[PDB]
Amino acid sequence: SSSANSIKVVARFRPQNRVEIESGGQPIVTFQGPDTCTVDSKEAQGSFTFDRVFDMSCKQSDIFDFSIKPTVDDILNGYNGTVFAYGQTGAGKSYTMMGTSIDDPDGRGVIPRIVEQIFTSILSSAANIEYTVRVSYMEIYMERIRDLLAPQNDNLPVHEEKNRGVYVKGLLEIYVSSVQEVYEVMRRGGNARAVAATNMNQESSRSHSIFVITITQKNVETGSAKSGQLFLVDLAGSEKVGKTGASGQTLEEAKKINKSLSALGMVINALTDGKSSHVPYRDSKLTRILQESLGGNSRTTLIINCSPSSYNDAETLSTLRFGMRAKSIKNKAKVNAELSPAELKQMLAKAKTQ
Ligand SMILES: Nc1ncnc2c1ncn2[C@@H]1O[C@H](COP(=O)(O)OP(=O)(O)O)[C@@H](O)[C@H]1O
Ligand SMILES: [Mg+2]
Repeated sequence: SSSANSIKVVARFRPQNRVEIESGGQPIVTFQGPDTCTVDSKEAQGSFTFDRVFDMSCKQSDIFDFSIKPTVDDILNGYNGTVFAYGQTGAGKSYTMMGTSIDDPDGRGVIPRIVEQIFTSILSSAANIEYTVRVSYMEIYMERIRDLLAPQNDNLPVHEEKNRGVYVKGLLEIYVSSVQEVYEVMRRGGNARAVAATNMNQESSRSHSIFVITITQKNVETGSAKSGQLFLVDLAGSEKVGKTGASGQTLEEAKKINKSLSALGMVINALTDGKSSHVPYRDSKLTRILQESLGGNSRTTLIINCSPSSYNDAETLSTLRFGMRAKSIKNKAKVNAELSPAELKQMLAKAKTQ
């Protein structure tokens, strides 16, 4: 499947919230198939079809079992991937990625469920396959990278080499040998995020959070070893900045519009246009770090979080369309994992009989 490596887009509608409900908000979204929805409102109207659409009744386990679980199998097999949670503030990005509390069984989101599955597979693997797992947790705000596991470092640099790709130099990576150790890592990172949001004059809705899991596996009988990494991204709010509606700071720092949550849109536009191979990954550190996830070597899933309320019809339409544009993007289908071959040949040479 060299072309079936398209970006998966799933839409998730949460129930209306208090402000919508008590402001005269009404449902404007109807569901057709398990992959289609229809909006009918003053500033909406339209029919959209994605790889999957979850209605207001769908629970956390549904999200995971119907569109995320397959991703864990990919990383466990040496493939790289990324899962994005996109949408306006209050749409359900964090709830979907981390959940209300990772300690509330029903309310826990994608990430903790991914970790459980990873350790469950590892533990049931043949003694012949030895695994290693390590995590990183960072936050990007105003184009500055903060290590949520080593908070003092709040301006980490981004580096890049031909023989390695893009990485954050100095980012702490912690080996974890159990579901419990990783869970505490998630709690620590959450704590660090609240600290920044509370004491650093930083808008929590305008920062991106990235959880990185890297799994290495070695077949001790063949001496062959490979790895796969998964980036779990909770993006900043996608609503229009307008520098007029939330008490804007200095008009300069209002470079918010230029930020990654804009660089992401420009990157998506360029890829869907396809007339130029010069995609603007550099417009932001987010898009540089995740450049392979957009048009490169990666199994990518985009979760667009939407409100089903007429109160937020305009933003929900903007989000759906964005999701529609990302849908037509095809990712690079090269470099599998273990030798079998994982395809039909995978030996790009030329001839060289000698
Ligand atoms: N699908 C859902 N079901 C029930 N409550 C939800 C759901 N999705 C989101 N919420 C609630 O949404 C409110 C704000 O959502 P949040 O996930 O913080 O989203 P965002 O990060 O996109 O701002 C929270 O109090 C959250 O628990
Ligand atoms: Mg959030």
